[PDB]
Amino acid sequence: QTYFISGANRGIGFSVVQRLAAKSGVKVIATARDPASATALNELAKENPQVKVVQLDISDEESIKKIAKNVSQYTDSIDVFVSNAAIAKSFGPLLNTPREQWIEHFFTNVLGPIRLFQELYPLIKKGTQKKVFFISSNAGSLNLDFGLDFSAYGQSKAALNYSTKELARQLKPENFIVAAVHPGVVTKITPEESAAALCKLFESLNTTGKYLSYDGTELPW
Amino acid sequence: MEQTYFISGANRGIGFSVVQRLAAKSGVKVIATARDPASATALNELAKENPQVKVVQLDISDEESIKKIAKNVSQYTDSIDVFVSNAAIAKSFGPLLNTPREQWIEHFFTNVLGPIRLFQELYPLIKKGTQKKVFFISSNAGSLNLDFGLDFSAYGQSKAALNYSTKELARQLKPENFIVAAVHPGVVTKITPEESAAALCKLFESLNTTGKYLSYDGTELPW
Ligand SMILES: NC(=O)c1ccc[n+]([C@@H]2O[C@H](COP(=O)([O-])OP(=O)(O)OC[C@H]3O[C@@H](n4cnc5c(N)ncnc54)[C@H](OP(=O)(O)O)[C@@H]3O)[C@@H](O)[C@H]2O)c1
Ligand SMILES: NC(=O)c1ccc[n+]([C@@H]2O[C@H](COP(=O)([O-])OP(=O)(O)OC[C@H]3O[C@@H](n4cnc5c(N)ncnc54)[C@H](OP(=O)(O)O)[C@@H]3O)[C@@H](O)[C@H]2O)c1
Repeated sequence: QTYFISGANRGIGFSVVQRLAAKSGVKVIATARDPASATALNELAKENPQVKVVQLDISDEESIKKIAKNVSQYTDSIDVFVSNAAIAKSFGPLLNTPREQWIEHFFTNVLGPIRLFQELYPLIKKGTQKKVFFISSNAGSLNLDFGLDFSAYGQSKAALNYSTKELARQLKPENFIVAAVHPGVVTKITPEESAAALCKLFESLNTTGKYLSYDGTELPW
Repeated sequence: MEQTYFISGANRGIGFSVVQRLAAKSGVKVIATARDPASATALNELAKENPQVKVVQLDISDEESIKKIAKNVSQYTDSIDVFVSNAAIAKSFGPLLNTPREQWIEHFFTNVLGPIRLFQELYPLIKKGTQKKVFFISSNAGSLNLDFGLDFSAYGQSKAALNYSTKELARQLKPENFIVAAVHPGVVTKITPEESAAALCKLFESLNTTGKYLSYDGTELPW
């Protein structure tokens, strides 16, 4: 089984790769914007050479345009795709959210993952599990009220949630498993706990179209 | 008792029919926008016969047009009672894998950021008026909880994104006694733009509560 994780240099992403590397016969394609500076990740892959460290900046169309070749070097197929790399920089009122915050969350948090998936679909198609995971947020629900505004961040997660739902429909007749997943907040949980829950969720999940919290319970779109 | 309405995209479709419906009411000034007024024949003829109809250039895809809308609307009115973000595109349907980069971008810029920026620019005029009504023309296709079997690609994504932000805005501006709504105007079983316009103008006048996702008939849609 070949897993792919965007944004593995730190946070939940690093914690997922670290758990995958422990598991028998898991090859992990793990990305960073700057793999040369990804001290902890590189260290992981030297210690566990089944972990391959590829360059990806999801905000950069020219970086996304190489991801298939870069991943093609290490695998003929992806079993489980995880769009984890994402930003979360702007919150609060719309009147107080400038143009740039909106644009950046769009390109990085919505277009990024759609292009990433578009590029890597041929490699996912050739694989066995045909599992596609977009790491969303519960803040992306149209039907949850946190007593908070999420500005471009929330909008971005809602937009990707919309397209995830659509993708789940479109790829059902190819036995694909597409899910949006809230990894928790890191009541706060450790990267290690988030990772553990997600790895369990990645192997267990058998139906497509779901919007799941890390614990495996459903969220309202 | 004089009310100013603002409609983005009034040169054709639902936009024109709304301006036309409004022009018939007495004590209603209408700020009607067109990307290219020079060639807005029907809308210019409406304004020529109806001096209460003011035509103004707006491209919601163009930050340079948005920077100008406040000062330019301000030549024609001191306030906006009812804001209607009607101008949109619908140029992307079908599967995610067949939707090229450019259709995602264009739908974001025109259908999400355009209206946000337009509202930002026009908020102070709307703060200054009586009705404080803020309508975003959405689609039932933007619902995260309706299934029509069809793919709406970047169009639907753009309507969901604006929906999410519309709902947050209804929260933010409840303390300033704003009425904020996303409205599905119908599919134009089809209705005509004139029926859509008659039902929308009824809704604009009657809606007395914020934070709704509505169809043209005043029934609620799930987010
Ligand atoms: N934070 C939460 O608790 C929470 C809650 C709900 C959902 N989520 C989702 O879970 C994901 C993982 O969160 P995290 O907490 O691990 O985030 P993080 O550590 O704060 O940073 C996000 C990760 O993505 C990478 N990244 C950022 N921009 C990138 C770009 N343009 N191209 C490629 N990679 C980029 C980052 O690398 P750099 O180090 O280079 O920035 C980092 O690995 C989030 O991105 C978010 O959407 C998180
Ligand atoms: N038609 C339907 O069945 C339907 C269904 C659901 C929702 N809606 C929504 O209802 C609203 C009205 O649509 P419609 O049916 O009247 O369709 P339409 O004919 O496409 O309406 C477009 C209007 O918006 C203007 N516009 C387009 N792009 C613009 C831009 N970049 N800047 C400024 N103005 C621009 C158009 O002007 P130009 O002449 O310059 O293009 C035109 O006046 C739209 O927001 C649409 O999304 C319509």
